[PDB]
Amino acid sequence: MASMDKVFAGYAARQAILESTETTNPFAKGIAWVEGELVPLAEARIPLLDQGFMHSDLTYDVPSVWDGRFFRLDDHLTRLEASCTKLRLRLPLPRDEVKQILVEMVAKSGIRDAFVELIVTRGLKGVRGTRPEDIVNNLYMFVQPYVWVMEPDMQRVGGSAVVARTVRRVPPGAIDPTVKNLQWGDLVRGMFEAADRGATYPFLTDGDANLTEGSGFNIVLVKDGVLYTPDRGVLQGVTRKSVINAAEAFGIEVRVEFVPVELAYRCDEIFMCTTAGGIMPITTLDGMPVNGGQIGPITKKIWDGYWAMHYDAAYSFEIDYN
Amino acid sequence: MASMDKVFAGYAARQAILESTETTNPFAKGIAWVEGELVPLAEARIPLLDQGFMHSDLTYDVPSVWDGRFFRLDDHLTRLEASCTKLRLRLPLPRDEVKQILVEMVAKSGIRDAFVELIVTRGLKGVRGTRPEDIVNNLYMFVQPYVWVMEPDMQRVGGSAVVARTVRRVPPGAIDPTVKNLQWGDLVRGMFEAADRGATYPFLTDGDANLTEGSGFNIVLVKDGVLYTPDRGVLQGVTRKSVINAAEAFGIEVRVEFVPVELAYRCDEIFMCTTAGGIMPITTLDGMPVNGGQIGPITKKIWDGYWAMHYDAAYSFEIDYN
Ligand SMILES: Cc1ncc(COP(=O)(O)O)c(C=O)c1O
Ligand SMILES: Cc1ncc(COP(=O)(O)O)c(C=O)c1O
Repeated sequence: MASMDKVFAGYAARQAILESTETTNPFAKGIAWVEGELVPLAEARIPLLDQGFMHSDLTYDVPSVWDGRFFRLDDHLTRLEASCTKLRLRLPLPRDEVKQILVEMVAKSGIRDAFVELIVTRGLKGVRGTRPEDIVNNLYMFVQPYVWVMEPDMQRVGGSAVVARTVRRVPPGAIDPTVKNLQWGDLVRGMFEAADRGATYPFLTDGDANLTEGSGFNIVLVKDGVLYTPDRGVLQGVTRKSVINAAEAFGIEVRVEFVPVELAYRCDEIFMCTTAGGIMPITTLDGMPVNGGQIGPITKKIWDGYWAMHYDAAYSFEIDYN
Repeated sequence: MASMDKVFAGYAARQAILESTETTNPFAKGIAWVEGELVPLAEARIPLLDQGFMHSDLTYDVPSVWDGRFFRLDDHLTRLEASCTKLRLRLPLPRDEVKQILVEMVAKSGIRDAFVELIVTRGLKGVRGTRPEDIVNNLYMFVQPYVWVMEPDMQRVGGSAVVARTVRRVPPGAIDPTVKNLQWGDLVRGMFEAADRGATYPFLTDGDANLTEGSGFNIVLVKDGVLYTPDRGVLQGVTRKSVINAAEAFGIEVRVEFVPVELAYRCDEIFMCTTAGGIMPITTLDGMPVNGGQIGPITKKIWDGYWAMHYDAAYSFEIDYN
């Protein structure tokens, strides 16, 4: 309320000052690490033959900086190592070293509110016809201005979603959704359907009449004081994990379990959650209002708890910009 | 077969001559087209912010050159265009132009036995939060020495497969498999499974007890004089099409339909088919001989028919290397 005004006014203020440095500082529009080299993001180039491109044989993770403060970086670094493990990849540098390069990269950019991406690929030699010991994994890392999956102004009113019906989410026994990946075939078909049906956001089923996740976000339904989020079929979001921390402190029950589609049509409130946007209310579903079409009271306490946590020492730390 | 001798000895002869040119000709190991430029393949670099990298937002296709003759290039071009249409991409150049460039690229490398790849991506601006008319699709093309999914000498004995049980193929209502794509998370999982179980080649199910395809190839079963190949849930291969043309010429019935997993344990012969290898016999399945472990008579007739077609003007044209 006054909390949204404080978050978005501070952002816009910080953005004006970062825009001013675009003249003097060539990393102010983003910075990339490639084969040990720092370059502007618009000029970064990867080998054609990298298997991240050739066969999307990669995982990634995406921490964030708000107001000069890394949010939950170590959760994102732990998830990345665990993602690596499951695809028989290994992070090419020590994690302590990766964390320091990240802090360096944020600081030379001068970006106070940032999207940060780490990519670990199979490398220049592919799986099909190579002995596993000859395989050298490659790292890429980049910082860019914070990205909004829902713009701050649509967050005040709420977006429109559809439950997708031309597409369903890739099932875990084909590709494990707990391994962050860029195989977005289903998600792109869903974004197109959403647009075709006069909406923005797709909600994908598992094909078995339950909900999973959308094109870059988790889903959370609210119903008689209780939050419900799918357990299975979905990426275990660090924004979803924050939702859960905030709820446990406000004494609100969170249920991570199978969530049937039908529950989305008789819930009190709906919101989406991601690092690239935060807490993102849905007020219209399949062309119809969500329980009056207003942004719900619990959605709003979750919203405020989440941004408060960006200033809490347990979840964040201050970067030194020189 | 003197036919296998013919083909693999002609290959080896032309290879020895291509390898000689490697110190005079910097395109002899591969050539790539990037933003209008021709460059050695090992030096080809693509923008990191390409959505082909960022979210595998792409289709591709892979025609062949054998003994200086393009093999069914017009079929692969018509399929690339069908593929682009279904993803709402557009081939960034006319197809007549793309054809001349490819021919120039093969003639400059001096490669007679070539793997040729075309990749159409979404471009530098992602689908999410960009107006459709501002999206500018990118092309990458490259030529390299012929790739063998199964080596010549293993084609003389046959290879080992497993019906996969840790992974199943991405279903068509998540990603359309008629759309050639590089989202190989399921296929890579399969290559690991197969290897962990002392085999080379994975056969993926649909999760509904039918066969689909494997990590870079279609599957074809022979049973009492009849070929059986899956219709649904697979790429519609140009090799498979050739197999089919050769079967009808020889009076052999081909059934393109649902093929149950059971049929693979009670058939007379098995073979895989792809542009990168040709006709590839399987003689051990789940660690047991297939119908006695010998390469079978219809596999052999199909093998020869397929390489005959490379010198037939209905299916191929001679390049001028100049
Ligand atoms: C498919 C998908 N699901 C869920 C999420 C939520 O992830 P997190 O809360 O860790 O940012 C993302 C992140 O962008 C995503 O891409
Ligand atoms: C998954 C998959 N199926 C089938 C094929 C066979 O395609 P084609 O016969 O046109 O090469 C390929 C080609 O590499 C493939 O990747």
